[PDB]
Parts: sequence; C-alpha cells; structure tokens
Amino acid sequence: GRPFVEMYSEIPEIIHMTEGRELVIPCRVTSPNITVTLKKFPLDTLIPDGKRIIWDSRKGFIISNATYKEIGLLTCEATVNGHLYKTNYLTHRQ
Amino acid sequence: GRPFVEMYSEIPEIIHMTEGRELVIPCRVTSPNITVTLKKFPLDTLIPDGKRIIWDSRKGFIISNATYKEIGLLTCEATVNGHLYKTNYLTHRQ
Ligand SMILES: [Zn+2]
Repeated sequence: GRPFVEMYSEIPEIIHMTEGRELVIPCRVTSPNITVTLKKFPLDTLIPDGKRIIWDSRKGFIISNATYKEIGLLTCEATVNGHLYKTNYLTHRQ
Repeated sequence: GRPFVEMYSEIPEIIHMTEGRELVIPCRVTSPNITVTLKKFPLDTLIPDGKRIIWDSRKGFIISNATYKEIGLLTCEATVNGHLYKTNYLTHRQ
C-alpha cells in the first residue's frame, strides 16, 4: 500500500532548513487515521506536542523553530495493515 | 581500506550544482593509482575524456559544464585490493 502521498524510501528527498525558522517535514499521508513516527538518524525520535512540533496529516510535521539538531537524515515511519513504511528526507541549510 | 578521502557510503553528501557551471563531484582518493568510475543512478556511467569531464585524483571529477542530466544520485566507485567501495552524492540546484 501507500500511506505517504510522496514516498522517498530508497533515495532521500532534500529539504532546505533555516535555523530559527519553520521546518516542514512534508510526509503528508493518505488518511488522517495513519499514525506517523518522526525519527532523526540514528538515535532520536521526535514527538509532536502540538506546539513546538505539530503533526498535520495533510502537510507532515511542522517544526516551529528549527535548530541545528534538525540537520541530518529525518525519517517518517508509518505502520499500516501490519507493514512498516518509511520515507526519508535530508535536511540542510539555506 | 579507504580509497576515498571522504567516504559517503550509507547517506549521500549533498552538493549544489548550477546549470552551465562547473560541477565537482568531490570523491578525491588516497592515491593517484586508484581507478574510479563515476555513475548516475540508475543506468548511466560517465566517462572522463580530459575535457568535458576531467578526473583529478586530488579533487574528484570535474564536469566543466553541468546540465540537468547531472541532477540526481551520483556515485564514485573504486575497486582496491579486490574490494568495491562506493561514495554517494546527491546533486541539486543553486
Ligand atoms: Zn541544497
């Protein structure tokens, strides 16, 4: 199946970030009932709290105030129908 | 071993390219005797001719006049001591 509207599982998509600025990780999904986990390689899981990090199923994750900690390989993961899907983004600066 | 001074085998390094401008794929090597192949995913092999594409072991591949065909995942491959090494670059625009 396809939980992510745009899926970059093999080669990451590049997105530009600016520190102090909003960073959208744009892994929007095909249904609002899909649960998505955001990860930063290799160790971190970023939990949305509805403020500093907001999940919107039509957009992806919205990180209000990006920092240098958000520079790297970021992965959205969703498990649907018992299967795990990943889509990958490489963030670096403007 | 390590034929490439900087080696990006697992997560590609990002490099900015501008069309009509020089593009360096910077997979410099640890010895001028190392043979390196340049590839563009998934089908292409780019052959240096000493003019449009120049190999310099201290720099990498120098593509005089980059085009949109050079946008994508580019890989330098070297076989040393019977082992194949790869280093990966994602090119996209300035
Ligand atoms: Zn960039």
